[PDB]
Formats: sequence, C-alpha cells, structure tokens
Amino acid sequence: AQSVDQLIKARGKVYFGVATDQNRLTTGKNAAIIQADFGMVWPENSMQWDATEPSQGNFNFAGADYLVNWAQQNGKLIGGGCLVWHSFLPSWVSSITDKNTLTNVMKNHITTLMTRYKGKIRTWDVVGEAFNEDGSLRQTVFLNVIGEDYIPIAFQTARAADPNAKLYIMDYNLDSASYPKTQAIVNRVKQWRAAGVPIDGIGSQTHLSAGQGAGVLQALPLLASAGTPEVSILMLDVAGASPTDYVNVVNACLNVQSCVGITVMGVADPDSVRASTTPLLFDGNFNPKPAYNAIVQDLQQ
Ligand SMILES: O=[N+]([O-])c1ccc2nn[nH]c2c1
Repeated sequence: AQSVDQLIKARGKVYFGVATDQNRLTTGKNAAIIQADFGMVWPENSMQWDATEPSQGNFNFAGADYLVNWAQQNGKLIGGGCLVWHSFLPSWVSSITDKNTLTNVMKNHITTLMTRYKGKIRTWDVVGEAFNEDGSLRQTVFLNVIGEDYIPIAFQTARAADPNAKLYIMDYNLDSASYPKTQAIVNRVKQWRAAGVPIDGIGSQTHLSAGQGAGVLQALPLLASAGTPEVSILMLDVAGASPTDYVNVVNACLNVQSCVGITVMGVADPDSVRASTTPLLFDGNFNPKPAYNAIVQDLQQ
C-alpha cells in the first residue's frame, strides 16, 4: 500500500495532509496511517479559539501541544488554525462591542498562539469564512465592531509574530469558477496584496457532493489567478467518495503550479461529521477505499 504523500512529493508538490488531534492519534489505526501515508497534520479542533482561549487571557494549549510534539517526533509538517473564525468563538468575544477592545483581543490571540509555536508551523490559517455566499463580507463580530480593516490587521499581526509561516485566508464553496464567492475572494485578495497585506495563500475548504470534483478543475486555476504564492485544498471530503471526484481534485492540484498540496478532513469514514455519506479515503476497518487506490495510481502514472 503506497503513500500518497510520498507520491505527491515525487510529482513536485509539498504534501498530502490530514486533520487529526489527540483523540484520534490514540485510537483506531489513525497514527499508523498518518505515519505511513500523510506528510502534514492539522489540528481539527485543538487550535480553534474556543479550545485555546476559553476565557480571555487564560490560554489552554494541552491538546495543541500534544499534536505539535507528535508531529515533530514523527517528522511531519504542521499546519495551524484558524486564528480568526466566527464559528469557534467563545461568548466572551462575541459580546465585545468596543473597537479598541476587540482589536487588542484579536491581536493578542493571534500573537500568543503564533509565538508559542514560532518556527514550527509551516502554514497558519489566519482568517476563515470571511465571505458570504454573494461575495459580500460576512457580518461577524469582527466586521461589525472593527470593520473591514480587521482582515489586514490580522495578517499584519500574524506576519510580525512568525515571519517563517505561510499565512492563508480560507473559505468554502470556492469549488465553481462562476460562483459569486469565488469571484469575490479572488478580487479582494488581489486588492489586499496590492496594498501590501501579507496574504501568502488561499485555502479552499473543499466539501464536495457527488460529481462536483469536475468543477474544481476550473475553480482552482481561478483562485490561483489572485497571485498569491500558494494555494491549497483544505478539509477535503466528498460525499460517496467516488474515485472520479477524488482524482479530479488531485488533478486540479497537479495542474496548478502554485498549489502546494491537499489536506483531507480525516482518516476513516466513521469519524466524519457526515459519516453516512462515507466521504473519506479509509473505511471503518481502516482499509484504503477505491478512491485512495485511484489517487495512488494517478500519481504513479
Ligand atoms: O485542512 N484541515 O483539515 C484544517 C482543519 C482545521 C483547520 N482550522 N483552520 N484551518 C484548518 C484546516
């Protein structure tokens, strides 16, 4: 059984990665599969805001430290995130109505996480899910209280905290070139970078239904046209796990020079949030599914 990470490196890419955390690494056969087959790990939950700063200035790094130490011992690259994401905010953040207060809170959260792991993290997802489906900016507490400047502020703060890390904006429903969100993230990233905002990458949080892989072949080149040094596929899963969809996503990555790699949402189907759709690359016995073998064969050829 061949390693997709090794094979994608042989094709000139950086990694094939996976999301995990302490719970997964101590159960099933997740650790053994990650050791063999994946070259980068991301914390699924242990670096989100609610996990790391459940009360203001009272940080909890136990789960994140476990992941980082496991990755270093096993020679894996590490991704971290998401530093600013409305979906994982504790209530103490959402209640803040004062611009200066919230700006300092946000800067402190960013700097504290990034400093702790300085030099050890390849990629940080700095801002997540900042766009509405129509391409307008999502009206989260950060937009409502700080305004549109919160995104530049987050990236400039992140660059200062660890200049080694590649800083990404991420979003979902960027899977079709003509979708309004895809157009808008491309346009705004172009503008931010032209003003000197340090956005190194766009990460596409790719949750596909059956048959949607084909559209990624056109959407990913469009995302790359924003001119960031890197793009990536993140959080990848596919309802039904058809080889056709998975191979299309891999081929999109191969066709886009700036696409550094792909991260899947987990290891085995039963641990998915949509397990009924069996959307991952390993089954409930931890055997590689037809889609895994198809990706291997595509990368070997
Ligand atoms: O690619 N990922 O699986 C992944 C998981 C959780 C994250 N939080 N921020 N960015 C993330 C990427």
